[PDB]
Amino acid sequence: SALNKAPGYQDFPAYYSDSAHADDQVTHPDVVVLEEPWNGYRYWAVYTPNVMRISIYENPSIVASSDGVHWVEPEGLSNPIEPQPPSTRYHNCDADMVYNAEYDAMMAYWNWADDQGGGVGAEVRLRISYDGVHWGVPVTYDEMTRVWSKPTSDAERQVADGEDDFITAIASPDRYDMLSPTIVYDDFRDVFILWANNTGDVGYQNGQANFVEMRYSDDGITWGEPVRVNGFLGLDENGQQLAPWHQDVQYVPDLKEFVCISQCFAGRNPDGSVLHLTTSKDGVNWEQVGTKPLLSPGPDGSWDDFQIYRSSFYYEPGSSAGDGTMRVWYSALQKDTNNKMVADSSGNLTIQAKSEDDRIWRIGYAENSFVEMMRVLLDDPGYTTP
Ligand SMILES: [Ca+2]
Ligand SMILES: [Ca+2]
Ligand SMILES: [Mn+2]
Repeated sequence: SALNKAPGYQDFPAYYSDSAHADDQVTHPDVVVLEEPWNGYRYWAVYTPNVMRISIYENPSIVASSDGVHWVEPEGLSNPIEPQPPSTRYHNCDADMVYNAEYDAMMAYWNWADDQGGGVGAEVRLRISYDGVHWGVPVTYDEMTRVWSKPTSDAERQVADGEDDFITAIASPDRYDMLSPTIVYDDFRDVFILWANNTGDVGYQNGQANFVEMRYSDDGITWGEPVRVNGFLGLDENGQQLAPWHQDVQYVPDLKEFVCISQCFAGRNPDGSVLHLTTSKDGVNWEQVGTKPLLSPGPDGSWDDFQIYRSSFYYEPGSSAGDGTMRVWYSALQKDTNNKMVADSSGNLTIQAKSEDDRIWRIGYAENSFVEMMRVLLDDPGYTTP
């Protein structure tokens, strides 16, 4: 296997309570792994609850962990960090979080859409936190200039975290042309980069017309015009072109390159989607690693048997150069679940999926040596990093 899946899945809490849906359904994690604890924890994750049929619960939420497995809500935090929208006309989606070393703060992004045709379109929005508990607009951010001034005291390391206290990073008049924003600070060029998938005003059925665009920003707040990436995905094992759906990017210092796990597909839409790996020296020009999928749906009846969904990763360096560990928090869905018994996070059959649970949404984990993973992807039993 390119990655070894851990049995069961990880317990993320979801705030919603809805009789027609099983509890604690979640998707689209984004994990930050730090060298030293930030507000008590080395691992921080943003994620969204989600269920079939209604998207109103799909609101950025935060947890933290000492091990990347057992997640908790930090004391004093109340999820979600961005409120439930006032009606089903709107929904949130696609959270991604970065640690800003210069400000010692986390920056959590997400996508907000007006789903109504001929509506106002969508935005990528942003909440920042100093303390891990309060997520919003820094008190030293000036909304008139869009400058985040560095705090000069501990008392200036605060935010406003009310319902309206977010920054609009990007706006578009189309609904679905900035899906799954993923952000990295490029410490060579000294610029923030955001990649997103442009599905126009169409979305899930746009299919092979989809393409990834990148944008640049000096601060992570105000962004330039998009340009298309090149070579993002290649051919699968049948020689069929893959299209992007959702993605996560990291710069990996040990490999001297950007690395992306892409949730992608070869047919008309992301049903049955898989993960593929793709790399780049510059963030612009990519090359898929091999033809084989990094991760695929499990066997019929497993919690990940319909599709692999957006996934987040950390390359954990080893004691020698080029010999790290790929740690992957993957979301996925199980098909055909209405009224069916499904697994709990320990892999035991204790959860009754409900009437309107057409599918079940969960977050799990997979891992491998980077070298072993590359050997599988490349069909090269002797691959080692250069
Ligand atoms: Ca990320
Ligand atoms: Ca630098
Ligand atoms: Mn999404």
